Amino acid sequence: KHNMKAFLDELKAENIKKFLYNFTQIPHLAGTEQNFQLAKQIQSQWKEFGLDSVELAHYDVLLSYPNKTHPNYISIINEDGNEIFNTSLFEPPPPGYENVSDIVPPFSAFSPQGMPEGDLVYVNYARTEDFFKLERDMKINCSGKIVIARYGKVFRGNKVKNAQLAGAKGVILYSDPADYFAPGVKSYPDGWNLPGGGVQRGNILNLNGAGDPLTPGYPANEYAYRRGIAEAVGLPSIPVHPIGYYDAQKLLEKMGGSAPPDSSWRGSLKVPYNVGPGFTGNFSTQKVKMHIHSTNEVTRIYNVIGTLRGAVEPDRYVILGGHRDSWVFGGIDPQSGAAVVHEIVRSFGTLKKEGWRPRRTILFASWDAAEFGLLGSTEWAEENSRLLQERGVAYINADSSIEGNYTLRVDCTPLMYSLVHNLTKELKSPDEGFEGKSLYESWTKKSPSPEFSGMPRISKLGSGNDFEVFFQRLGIASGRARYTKNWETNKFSGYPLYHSVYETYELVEKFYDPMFKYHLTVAQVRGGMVFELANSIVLPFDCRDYAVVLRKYADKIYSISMKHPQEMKTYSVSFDSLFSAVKNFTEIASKFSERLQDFSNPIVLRMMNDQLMFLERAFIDPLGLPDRPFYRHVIYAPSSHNKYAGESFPGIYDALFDIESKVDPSKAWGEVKRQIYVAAFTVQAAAETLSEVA
Amino acid sequence: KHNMKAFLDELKAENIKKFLYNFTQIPHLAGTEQNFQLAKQIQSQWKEFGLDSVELAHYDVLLSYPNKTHPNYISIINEDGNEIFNTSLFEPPPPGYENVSDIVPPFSAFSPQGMPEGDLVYVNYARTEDFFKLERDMKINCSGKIVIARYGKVFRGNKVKNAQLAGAKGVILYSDPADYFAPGVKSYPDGWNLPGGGVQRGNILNLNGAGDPLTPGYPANEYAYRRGIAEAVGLPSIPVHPIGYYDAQKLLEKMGGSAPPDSSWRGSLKVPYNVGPGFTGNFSTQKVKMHIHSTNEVTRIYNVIGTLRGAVEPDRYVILGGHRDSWVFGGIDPQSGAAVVHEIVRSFGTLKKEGWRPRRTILFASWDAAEFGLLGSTEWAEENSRLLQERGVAYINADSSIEGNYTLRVDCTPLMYSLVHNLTKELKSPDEGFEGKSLYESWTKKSPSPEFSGMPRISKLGSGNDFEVFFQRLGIASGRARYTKNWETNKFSGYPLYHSVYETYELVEKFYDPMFKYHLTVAQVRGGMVFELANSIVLPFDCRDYAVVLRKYADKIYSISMKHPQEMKTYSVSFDSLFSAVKNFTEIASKFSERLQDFSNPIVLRMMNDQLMFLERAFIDPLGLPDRPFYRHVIYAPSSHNKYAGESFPGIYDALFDIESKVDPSKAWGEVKRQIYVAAFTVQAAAETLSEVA
Ligand SMILES: *[C@@H]1O[C@H](CO)[C@@H](O[C@@H]2O[C@H](CO)[C@@H](O[C@@H]3O[C@H](CO)[C@@H](O)[C@H](O[C@H]4O[C@H](CO)[C@@H](O)[C@H](O)[C@@H]4O)[C@@H]3O)[C@H](O)[C@H]2NC(C)=O)[C@H](O)[C@H]1NC(C)=O
Ligand SMILES: *[C@@H]1O[C@H](CO)[C@@H](O[C@@H]2O[C@H](CO)[C@@H](O[C@@H]3O[C@H](CO)[C@@H](O)[C@H](O[C@H]4O[C@H](CO)[C@@H](O)[C@H](O)[C@@H]4O)[C@@H]3O)[C@H](O)[C@H]2NC(C)=O)[C@H](O)[C@H]1NC(C)=O
Ligand SMILES: *[C@@H]1O[C@H](CO)[C@@H](O[C@@H]2O[C@H](CO)[C@@H](O)[C@H](O)[C@H]2NC(C)=O)[C@H](O)[C@H]1NC(C)=O
Ligand SMILES: *[C@@H]1O[C@H](CO)[C@@H](O[C@@H]2O[C@H](CO)[C@@H](O)[C@H](O)[C@H]2NC(C)=O)[C@H](O)[C@H]1NC(C)=O
Ligand SMILES: *[C@@H]1O[C@H](CO)[C@@H](O[C@@H]2O[C@H](CO)[C@@H](O)[C@H](O)[C@H]2NC(C)=O)[C@H](O)[C@H]1NC(C)=O
Ligand SMILES: *[C@@H]1O[C@H](CO)[C@@H](O[C@@H]2O[C@H](CO)[C@@H](O)[C@H](O)[C@H]2NC(C)=O)[C@H](O)[C@H]1NC(C)=O
Ligand SMILES: *[C@@H]1O[C@H](CO)[C@@H](O[C@@H]2O[C@H](CO)[C@@H](O)[C@H](O)[C@H]2NC(C)=O)[C@H](O)[C@H]1NC(C)=O
Ligand SMILES: *[C@@H]1O[C@H](CO)[C@@H](O[C@@H]2O[C@H](CO)[C@@H](O)[C@H](O)[C@H]2NC(C)=O)[C@H](O)[C@H]1NC(C)=O
Ligand SMILES: *[C@@H]1O[C@H](CO)[C@@H](O)[C@H](O)[C@H]1NC(C)=O
Ligand SMILES: *[C@@H]1O[C@H](CO)[C@@H](O)[C@H](O)[C@H]1NC(C)=O
Ligand SMILES: *[C@@H]1O[C@H](CO)[C@@H](O)[C@H](O)[C@H]1NC(C)=O
Ligand SMILES: *[C@@H]1O[C@H](CO)[C@@H](O)[C@H](O)[C@H]1NC(C)=O
Ligand SMILES: *[C@@H]1O[C@H](CO)[C@@H](O)[C@H](O)[C@H]1NC(C)=O
Ligand SMILES: *[C@@H]1O[C@H](CO)[C@@H](O)[C@H](O)[C@H]1NC(C)=O
Ligand SMILES: [Ca+2]
Ligand SMILES: [Ca+2]
Ligand SMILES: [Cl-]
Ligand SMILES: [Cl-]
Ligand SMILES: [Zn+2]
Ligand SMILES: [Zn+2]
Ligand SMILES: [Zn+2]
Ligand SMILES: [Zn+2]
Repeated sequence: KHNMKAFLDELKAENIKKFLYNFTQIPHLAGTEQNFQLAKQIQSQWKEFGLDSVELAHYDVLLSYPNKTHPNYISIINEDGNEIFNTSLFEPPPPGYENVSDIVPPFSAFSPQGMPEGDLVYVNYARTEDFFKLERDMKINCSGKIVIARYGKVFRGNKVKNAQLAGAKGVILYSDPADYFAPGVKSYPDGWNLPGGGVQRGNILNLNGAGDPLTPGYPANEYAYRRGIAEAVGLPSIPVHPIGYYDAQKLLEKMGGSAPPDSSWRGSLKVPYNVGPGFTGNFSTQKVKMHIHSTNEVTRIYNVIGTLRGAVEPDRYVILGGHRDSWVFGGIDPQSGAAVVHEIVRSFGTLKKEGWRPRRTILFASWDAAEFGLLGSTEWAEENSRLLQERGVAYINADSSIEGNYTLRVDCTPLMYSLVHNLTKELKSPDEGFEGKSLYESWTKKSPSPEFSGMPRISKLGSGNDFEVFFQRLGIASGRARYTKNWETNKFSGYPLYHSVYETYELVEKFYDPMFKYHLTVAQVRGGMVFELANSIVLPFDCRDYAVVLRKYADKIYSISMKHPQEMKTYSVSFDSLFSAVKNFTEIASKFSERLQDFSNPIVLRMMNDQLMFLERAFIDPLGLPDRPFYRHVIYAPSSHNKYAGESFPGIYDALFDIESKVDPSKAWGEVKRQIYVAAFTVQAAAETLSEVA
Repeated sequence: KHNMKAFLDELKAENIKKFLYNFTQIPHLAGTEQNFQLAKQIQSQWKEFGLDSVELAHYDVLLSYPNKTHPNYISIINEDGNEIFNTSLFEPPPPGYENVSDIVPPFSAFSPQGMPEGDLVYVNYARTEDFFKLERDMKINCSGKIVIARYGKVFRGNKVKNAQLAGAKGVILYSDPADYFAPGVKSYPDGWNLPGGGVQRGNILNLNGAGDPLTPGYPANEYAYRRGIAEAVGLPSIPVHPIGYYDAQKLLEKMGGSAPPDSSWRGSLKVPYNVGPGFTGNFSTQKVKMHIHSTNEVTRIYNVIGTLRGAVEPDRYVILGGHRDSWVFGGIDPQSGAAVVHEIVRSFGTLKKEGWRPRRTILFASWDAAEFGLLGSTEWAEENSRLLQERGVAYINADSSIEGNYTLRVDCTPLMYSLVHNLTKELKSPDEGFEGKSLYESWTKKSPSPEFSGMPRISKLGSGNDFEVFFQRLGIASGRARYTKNWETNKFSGYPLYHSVYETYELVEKFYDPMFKYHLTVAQVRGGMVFELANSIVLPFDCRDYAVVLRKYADKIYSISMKHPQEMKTYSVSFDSLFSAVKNFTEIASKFSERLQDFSNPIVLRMMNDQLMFLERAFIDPLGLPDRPFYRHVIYAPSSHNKYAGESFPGIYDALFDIESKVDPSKAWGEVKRQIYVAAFTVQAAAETLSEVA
């Protein structure tokens, strides 16, 4: 038979290993010739594997690169203006590379140019609450200071936005061993820890879903009209540069002014972690000076788009997508995902060559420029938004398949919870100690649900990856899965060698997944999801699972508001409409489920499949969230404080955030009430899409 | 058989006459008890006629009413402050009414309160070009003046916006006999002309599609959060009041200052039509003083919504809608349309009682508060936007069935051109001299297409009626048809007794349509359209007709730009992308049509029916047009200078309008190029929805 088992058994760990090696021998930086060549290779292989068509979709978007003849670096500068200490111009290459060319040196993509000098202030993780503590509790003023922040906890672009609004004139990001050196394991090449010369690259934009900074709303095609740089979306206004912890030690060791307010501000280096401003007495006249010369430039990028046409519903699309561009070799990010996608295409293509076709169309995508702000997926979605909105069933993401070797991680819409639970019950656990047990069993034991006994944890989708445009802009049911670590407090910090030159094929083969069994497990989960979505007669979504979580989020947002009972009294702030809506959604979703179970009629079926497909769509508000027009889902948006994290009822959440500090409480609470109304209405409207149609 | 002929033959002129009489005995002003009672009556009758369900959908929206104990009026005031002339407090009621209560006196709905006094300036029709002529050519300044304008040519809200931006402190609107008294016919009650005491009511908002001024984007339901009055959408900032031509004569007769610039500024009254400012020498110290005391108030309105469930595709909606509220008796506006809808429901219900059901669901609507800014249709569409966007096939409007007795008038999307031509070829002409000939034949002879021999004229949809939210906001194929006059230059001015107390059942039965044959003809056209849309196996849309008009509009907008060849050279303004897109649309639409003709497969059919249904949808831009977020169709929007008129390529049109006057030509031409890009992209994207799906 040609069934899911046939598809799944065809997948091989050894093939994933071979493709990973193949994709990680040279850098594949977005906008470079090396990455165009890999695009053309993937296009050629996907054709050979059997897909019906495979095309390149290209766009010309704003990218950012260091100046090769004018290196970025940071100095401590004495009173005479002599640079007495300079940060590194590059990371020491790992063994056997040392002669690889075109390794981009560490930089913060999209930093403007500048040479600011000033006194340092240390701002911990540069989170919203870190700046609150500095400004409000310690009365330290960052205006005209250079801030130095440790990576971790939140997306780096949020750090830079927060530094900017505090009045900083520059930001230095660094990797502290507290967050990037796991106790008892050795530095690369002899283990998976970050060495002191290692540095994490990454962009520092605040695009809020816009895609290419110059063309928000529309694809960056050949005739595109572009904003001027001063009106571009999301660009930082102050210079920014990342360094490793050997260099950070030299900048922090001399710091004076106030002590750290408490131990949550202290990293692992042998320094006081004083907040500053400036250095201790003997060095008080020394300053820090940044030298940033990177340039932004419009550059062509290439997505590879493969189609496997559906036999019965060719106008319904199930999309498996992940990016191809990397900062350097991309041994984990993204090639551990891209290799998994390659093997999934190969397995589907094997079935196709034997005469099989899935019920619905499957689209496979190799996105470009994800590292520069999800630009490739976003421009493509902007180009095809009408097709996706009326035909998009689901999007499964496929960035890195591993970030640890402990257990499964799934983040997805509630509509896919039942699909995930069911599929994982049918897959074998790859974990030591769980041989002959299901993946569901190992996952649930290692990552228990906080809410339910005998269930695994599944997180909300945030952002920082290519499902953002499909889920938060277009309202297409989306999910992602990978193997992960057991380091709760580091969830959003990245694995130690994240976006460093040390992220190589050897890292994976030696330390993370020698037998490629975790990669295989993830290929089974992602591929199994795609298979069921593209083949099940009734779409494998359960609207009742959304009803359950909506009630959880409504309790949560009500609890936040109830921290302010006097104001809720004064301004008559009622959550009654939102709970009413959630109750109705629960009642209607229950009845719809009964009909779906109780209904030979392909019209009723497809009518019902359309109701299932358009349910995620119904949570979209065409007016968007306040000042973030591309985050249109009313239930989920990326946290305004941390792009990686999802926030539920974001419009109400942001209206309540720090409300006790607002100067006009009447206005602020009026906006809370407005967002309650919008949320209650959207939940009720979504519920009504599940009612009988006439 | 139960076919279109059965449906059409069941329609009777005599029934339309009886319903019209029934709907026009008392006023049915929005928000009044009389109009709620008629809603409940229609709900009851539609149930009796056979519909599956009939419900009231109610909303609480901002309405506007005179103060009953503090009448609105205008004075000429002498130097002492004595009011030596007062305009009327009411229109002389027509014969047999004179004891009807609750006739709302003439007023401009949504006028703010005020008692401004000043000198008059006469501004012709208060069009954009009239103000250009005054300010630019005659150097007359309206700042702090009261402007007096004649009704006609453009929507009254555009007049008031234009007066406001000219700095007027008040606006007086009046009906000139030149525009509202046809030569050789008598005044009401002895003919269909406007008497000197008659006055045209109407709202003066500039909502640009927003619906209820207090809740843009969301339905005005029970828990709605409302803007404060100062942030409401579309409200005028200066007092406004309408008068008849006996009163206008008294205000204009004393006018001094400059002569009219030319004869296009002269109406038919026996006055000089001097522009002012102020009165001639002897009266120079007299002023004009307005007294406006109307109030805005949130008031419940009721839509009646009837459903006839589809037998095969119940989740596809074909909507026939028209409003029920009137300014006074509504003998033409809207009851001549509402009576036609009532008889259509009765005829469909007759077929249903004999066991028939249409293929798709038909929804019938009796909208409320249309006179106060299309509020009932818009709030309902805001509430149901997700259902309409994913299921809406078409909307056929049904306001007044007559505005003359000369020939047919149709305004619709290009997708319905072929449907209209075909249906009209099968219907009998009601016209004298065309007995035994088709409606197509009489219509084409009396209203020839400007472009094509042997074809009738069909206009673009503008606005000023309840299809606005469905077409320009949601992108649902829409159309309208009625019998019309032969008075080209008056097309947007209204028939003489428009929105006056004289618009009665007697007006229609005696002067417009004694035999109710034109009403019957219109019931056949509107009902026949609904029938074909709800019953044809393949939706009766022809995408090739859109290709033809797109090329016409692209030539037109290019010709406008080419008035500025030096600037197109300087700023490299190319229309090449737009023509390319139109060429591609033409090519793809031709191939799609071949497949639609060449394709027993209900999936392919419905796939193809979805491509047809979503084609109008594809012209929607979710970001809207500049500063008009609710006008989202990129091909058509209501003219920024006249809400009644449709404009094609509106975003490019407005970017080019008066561009020679802009202070920064680089910026202005940059915005023209931006709008070219948006248009080319949207046309290409729409074309791509007709490509093979995979
Ligand atoms: C969840 O679904 C339920 C339906 O099962 C839905 O119930 C609806 O609630 C609204 C608002 O509560 C009801 O609205 C009432 O409608 C009646 C006419 O049917 C009106 O007379 C009422 O207005 C009077 O009372 C108001 C409240 O005191 C006054 O403010 C007002 O001035 C009037 O005096 C009121 O409009 C509606 O009838 C029911 N519909 C039903 C039962 O079918 C509920 O709204 C859904 N939740 C959400 C968030 O949508
Ligand atoms: C109407 O449909 C046609 C398809 O039938 C579609 O044609 C496409 O036009 C674009 C833009 O003209 C072509 O884009 C080119 O793509 C090639 C690779 O395929 C690139 O190498 C080209 O870039 C070079 O040349 C440019 C122009 O001089 C330079 O600006 C650039 O820097 C590069 O040097 C260019 O991107 C595209 O290939 C075709 N696609 C086809 C033929 O299938 C057309 O765009 C449609 N119209 C609209 C308005 O969409
Ligand atoms: C990655 O694998 C690809 C595909 O096998 C290799 O590309 C092929 O290489 C051979 C030898 O040069 C050529 O003859 C083929 O035409 C190439 N096929 C393509 C591009 O489709 C490539 O060599 C491998 N790269 C590495 C670093 O191992
Ligand atoms: C840090 O780098 C700077 C820049 O290369 C060094 O300063 C330069 O040194 C050369 C040779 O002495 C001078 O001629 C340049 O004019 C200096 N450029 C400057 C100050 O911008 C500096 O010596 C380096 N510092 C250390 C500790 O190595
Ligand atoms: C996950 O599997 C469960 C158990 O098989 C599925 O639930 C069953 O579905 C069938 C078909 O509708 C029903 O007859 C059973 O009563 C259901 N059992 C339950 C709810 O306990 C469930 O549908 C699957 N989820 C998917 C496919 O998304
Ligand atoms: C318009 O027609 C309606 C429906 O025939 C009339 O309302 C009915 O009137 C009779 C007499 O009062 C009642 O017994 C019915 O219950 C009413 N039916 C309804 C409201 O559904 C109404 O009288 C007519 N109005 C005018 C002015 O002729
Ligand atoms: C126009 O109407 C105004 C208001 O009714 C009239 O002026 C009023 O006349 C009465 C009786 O003489 C006075 O007591 C009021 O105080 C006046 N009110 C004002 C000036 O606001 C005026 O007489 C009317 N003019 C004409 C020509 O009939
Ligand atoms: C209007 O009627 C014309 C003439 O009948 C229809 O065009 C014909 O459609 C049939 C079925 O596709 C074709 O076989 C003929 O070749 C067409 N004749 C032509 C184009 O001259 C047309 O489809 C009708 N329009 C509708 C129903 O919207
Ligand atoms: C790189 O270095 C210097 C900076 O002035 C100069 O040679 C060249 O313009 C730079 N390249 C850029 C800005 O892309
Ligand atoms: C922070 O410092 C700068 C000093 O130039 C000043 O302009 C700003 O107002 C200060 N803010 C506070 C709250 O002290
Ligand atoms: C893999 O798992 C083992 C066993 O828990 C652990 O000691 C090792 O550090 C893990 N490797 C990585 C990279 O997490
Ligand atoms: C109507 O007339 C007067 C205006 O002051 C007053 O009796 C009453 O408040 C008014 N009604 C309103 C404003 O609705
Ligand atoms: C129009 O008149 C007013 C007089 O108060 C003045 O403020 C305004 O600037 C004038 N504009 C022109 C163009 O004369
Ligand atoms: C109806 O038609 C006749 C004949 O052309 C015309 O004289 C009459 O004025 C028309 N009535 C109306 C109200 O247009
Ligand atoms: Ca873009
Ligand atoms: Ca509203
Ligand atoms: Cl992922
Ligand atoms: Cl109409
Ligand atoms: Zn990645
Ligand atoms: Zn990355
Ligand atoms: Zn009307
Ligand atoms: Zn009207």
